[PDB]
Amino acid sequence: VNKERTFLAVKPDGVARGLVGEIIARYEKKGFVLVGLKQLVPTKDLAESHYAEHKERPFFGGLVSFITSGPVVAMVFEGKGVVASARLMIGVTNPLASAPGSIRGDFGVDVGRNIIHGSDSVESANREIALWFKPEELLTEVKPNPNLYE
Amino acid sequence: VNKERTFLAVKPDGVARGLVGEIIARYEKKGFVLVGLKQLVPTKDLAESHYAEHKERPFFGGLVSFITSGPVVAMVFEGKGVVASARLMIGVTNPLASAPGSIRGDFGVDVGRNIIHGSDSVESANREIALWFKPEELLTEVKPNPNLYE
Amino acid sequence: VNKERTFLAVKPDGVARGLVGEIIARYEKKGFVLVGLKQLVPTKDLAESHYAEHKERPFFGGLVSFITSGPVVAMVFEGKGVVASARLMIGVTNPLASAPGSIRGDFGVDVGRNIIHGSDSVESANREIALWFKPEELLTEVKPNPNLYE
Amino acid sequence: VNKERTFLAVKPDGVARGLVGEIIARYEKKGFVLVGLKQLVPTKDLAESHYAEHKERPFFGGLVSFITSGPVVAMVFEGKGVVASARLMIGVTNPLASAPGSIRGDFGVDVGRNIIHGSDSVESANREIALWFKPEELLTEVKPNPNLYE
Amino acid sequence: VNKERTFLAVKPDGVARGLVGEIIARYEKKGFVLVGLKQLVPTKDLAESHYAEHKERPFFGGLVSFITSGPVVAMVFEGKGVVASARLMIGVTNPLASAPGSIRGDFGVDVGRNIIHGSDSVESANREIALWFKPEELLTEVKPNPNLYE
Amino acid sequence: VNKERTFLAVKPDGVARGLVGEIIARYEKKGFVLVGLKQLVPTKDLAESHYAEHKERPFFGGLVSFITSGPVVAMVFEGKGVVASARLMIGVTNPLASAPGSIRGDFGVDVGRNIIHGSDSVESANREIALWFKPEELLTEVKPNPNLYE
Repeated sequence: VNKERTFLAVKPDGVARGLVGEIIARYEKKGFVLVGLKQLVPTKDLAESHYAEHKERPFFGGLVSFITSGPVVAMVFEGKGVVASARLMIGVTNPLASAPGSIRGDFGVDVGRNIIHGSDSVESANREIALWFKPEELLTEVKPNPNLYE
Repeated sequence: VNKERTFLAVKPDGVARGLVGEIIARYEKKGFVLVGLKQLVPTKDLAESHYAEHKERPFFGGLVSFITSGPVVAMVFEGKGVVASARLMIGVTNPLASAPGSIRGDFGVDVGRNIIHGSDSVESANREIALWFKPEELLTEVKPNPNLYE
Repeated sequence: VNKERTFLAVKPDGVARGLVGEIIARYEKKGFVLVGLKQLVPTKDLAESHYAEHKERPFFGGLVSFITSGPVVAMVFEGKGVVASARLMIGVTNPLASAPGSIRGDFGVDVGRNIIHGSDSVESANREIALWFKPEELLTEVKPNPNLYE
Repeated sequence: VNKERTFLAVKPDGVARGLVGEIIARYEKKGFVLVGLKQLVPTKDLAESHYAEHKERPFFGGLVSFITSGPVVAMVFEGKGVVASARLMIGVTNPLASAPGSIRGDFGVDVGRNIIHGSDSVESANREIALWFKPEELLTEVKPNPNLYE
Repeated sequence: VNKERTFLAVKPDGVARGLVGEIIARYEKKGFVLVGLKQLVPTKDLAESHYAEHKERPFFGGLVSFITSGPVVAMVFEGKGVVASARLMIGVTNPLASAPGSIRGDFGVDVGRNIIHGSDSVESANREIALWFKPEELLTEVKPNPNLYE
Repeated sequence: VNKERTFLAVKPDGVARGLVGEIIARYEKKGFVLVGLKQLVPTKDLAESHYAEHKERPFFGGLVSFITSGPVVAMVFEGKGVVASARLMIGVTNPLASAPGSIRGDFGVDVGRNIIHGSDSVESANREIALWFKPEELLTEVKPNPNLYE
């Protein structure tokens, strides 16, 4: 249960705006454990797979183009209720409606330039992690601060 | 649309408590662009005009007295949905009910000493900006970070 | 009214995670005044009294054991609406459901390791303060920033 | 003596990089009092006057061009030893040689894009303030935190 | 050796300026362990004893008066080289000459209102701790983060 | 010249203490560009190669053991004078002697647990980058903020 994992990606706008360290620090302070981490420029295929769920929609081409427009920092965090907790820390789709204190609430203004991606569910988290990372790239032995869990 | 503007004023208590830089930084981090900025001690007339909407109420005299009691930092910010977004960043009238993460939620305790003023609408924003600033004092050419807007 | 007081305790996990200064700073920035402060390792009796309200429940033994497992930083803050305001700053019982910007929302993950204690009411605040502090240990003459209250 | 004043200007690169609030906060935290403040796009004449001391040098044309390339946030701070203290807070001409903790040490990399200007002496501070601000724009009645001066 | 201790006191100006949490956080982040902590209003006798080394000097009366003018937060920190390390974190006697990054460099302007006290040596640290704290008030069992010491 | 690169590694203690995001943010704020990034648990061979320069010394076995004791966040930053600048931001070998404002000055206490590694020269930076990263893992097209370089 405390072994739950989520996939987060600091999108090109977030990387370009120098928000990588600020975003990672928020998750480390919360107590989640960094299990995978690497910077990369996504290829079209990985992009199309990541957004496959929208492949029938019109905006799908825009999503693929943007995520491949520059480097992305992909990461996997582990902890209890991480998937839902990470979404709460990010905010809502529209940054302008995101509450102050959340990532998008503090730094974003446009839905199209919303800084970060967080899996919306455990199953999507599982698919995305396996999509973005090779098993060799993920920590197998995870140990959080002992003052974090009862 | 991304040319929307709002008027913000760091009231005398906020200036006296050394919260000017902290408040400006929150808006700059969000991505809004500083279009006008100056410190001044409001005269009675500008004050009465700013709060004209309350001129029939009893507390109106108290509002005018306080805002003229010391320096005020007036500023104009530009961005998409800035008017509503800036209000969300400020919090609610009563600082004690404002959520942690918002300006009044983080620093205020009294309705009467609530640190900052934000226009409540585009039309009030337009009236206030034209009230507090001469056109010469506002940037005509505004350019935000290109990683902010799609 | 502006003489209202609340009891806060940074529990063993919070002390062990180096969150004492971060927690105090949040309350000082808000404008509340530190009226009592000391680090101690609670004895079983003080613990049982603090959680007396749960003495009939099963988890009561767990509460007493944990709070006595290490040092605790007890403090008393004074200000208008401090009791409710301090609870809002802390968040909800479950850290995972606490909103970003609140103490538990920013730093906690487990109900059992939720970092801090805040009185839930004026009467409980009164009982706890008198329980944890000798009158000699509390400031009698309190003076907040004059820019805080109208 | 505690009435000493200095002129600071957040140059175009600093304004464009969203460092205005961060810079003001550093001076407010230190205890200096904001006496003048306004955003403006310097004209060529004000620029040439500001850098008149270099009018015989080759790089002088570059200085004038850059400072007039965009908005600048000009400010005047008051306090004991403000002139030398503000320079120490800024760092050295070359940002790369500026120590971590100073403005240029924390945020700059190029001598040509060094973020901020601080008067190098009382006499230059006097000339610059009178150059950049009309007397009407400066606070006459200055009152710092009483816990700042003995 | 890693059991070395120092005495720190947040003086009345520091407490009044809301700098208590900020100061404690700096020491916790560094890795030092809080061993004693309490707020108090020093009596004349404790004051005269604390500054006994200056009892023959003229300014001695001023030191005693100020430290007894309001609450003080006394604390004892433990760690390797804590005594010298804590002084380096504080800065020099004159806040204006203290480097940015240090406590006095970041927040002070006057020698007379220099925010904090740090023992200048192990022997003075020993005398001050035994002067300000009863043994019952100090942690006997100290355990720092295991990732701090080799 | 503005294409200079350095290799930084957040060692196991730094990763375990949740300092990864804090360290990256310091470099991003400075203006350096993240060119490579990944978390890994170094193997003995990579370790021995990284510290090959000390292979004749006694402490060499201790260095290899520690760096392989847990995950490490390796990164490559690009910018003008990055190699020397990054060392200045880190501090000196002994954290206790590192000045407040630097990474080791703010967070470390023991030479053996000094949080981070920074190449000491361009040639060592070149050897380390080629040692720790495959060319495919480094950005070829680097573009910093245009407000950073003249």
